[PDB]
Amino acid sequence: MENFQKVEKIGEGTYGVVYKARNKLTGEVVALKKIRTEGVPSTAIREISLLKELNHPNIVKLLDVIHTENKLYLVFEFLHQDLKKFMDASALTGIPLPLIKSYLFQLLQGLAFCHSHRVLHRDLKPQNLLINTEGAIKLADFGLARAFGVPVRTYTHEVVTLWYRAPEILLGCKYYSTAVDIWSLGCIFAEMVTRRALFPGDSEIDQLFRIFRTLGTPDEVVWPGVTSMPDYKPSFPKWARQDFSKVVPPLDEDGRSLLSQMLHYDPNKRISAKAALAHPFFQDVTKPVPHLRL
Ligand SMILES: Nc1nc(Nc2ccccc2)sc1C(=O)c1cccnc1
Repeated sequence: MENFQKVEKIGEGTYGVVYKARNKLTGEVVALKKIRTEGVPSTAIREISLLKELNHPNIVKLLDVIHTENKLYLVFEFLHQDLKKFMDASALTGIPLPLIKSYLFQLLQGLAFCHSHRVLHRDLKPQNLLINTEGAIKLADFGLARAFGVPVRTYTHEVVTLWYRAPEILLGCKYYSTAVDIWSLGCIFAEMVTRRALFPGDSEIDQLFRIFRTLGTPDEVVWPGVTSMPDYKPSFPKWARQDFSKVVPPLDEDGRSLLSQMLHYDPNKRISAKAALAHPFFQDVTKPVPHLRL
């Protein structure tokens, strides 16, 4: 736009493109997300405009929403790096546990806030978590919900990452609960610790079976109602559960205990963000500053 002197492209989310841009008059640097559509509906702005009144230190601030010309531009405060890039940069040495703990704690604070205000993220992944030089981490790109996963991709031809998707979604549940966000965050937590994605599936069934191979194929005992799920098949292979000592070494018992509660199959048994903040794992939490190379 003529209002922004687009600096550079910084991403390709799942609904459009994200640019780093400067407000020619204010001189502010922001992240400008363009969204794709027979004139772009208006039943979205209502829930979008809501996200705008959702301010928390661990949530990327949505500054402006502009529909004009039937295109929809989202203007967010700009952060210099995402967690995916930081994880990659920290691959050889690993993110120090104290920083891993700080980030997890802040993200749970952010989710606790969203959830208490009936807002679900729905698509948490490293690329959607932003960090700054001050040690903060913030939730971004709330998948804007749109329709709980609809359409399905950006707008042209991109391969959506399934690695952080909760089992109930993969089994066809039509109504997501706040529990889906805790699952994704648990997966991210594991990844920061081991430096390898926990469940790197390449298709919906491979994603589901990677989960089953590690946590055991769910049954009515651990997940009441699972065999009645839309996409559940009695023909699913029956895998035995593995121990967390083997899944996220060398994370300590407090860490493993918290992770196990974030990864419970039954959405109803999965720990809430609020309850997770009280877990003994955070007894000694602090706020370290990351070594950010910008
Ligand atoms: N505010 C913000 N800053 C960002 N900064 C940034 C800096 C360096 C590399 C990549 C992103 S991204 C970003 C976003 O609101 C966002 C993120 C992911 C999908 N859609 C929108």
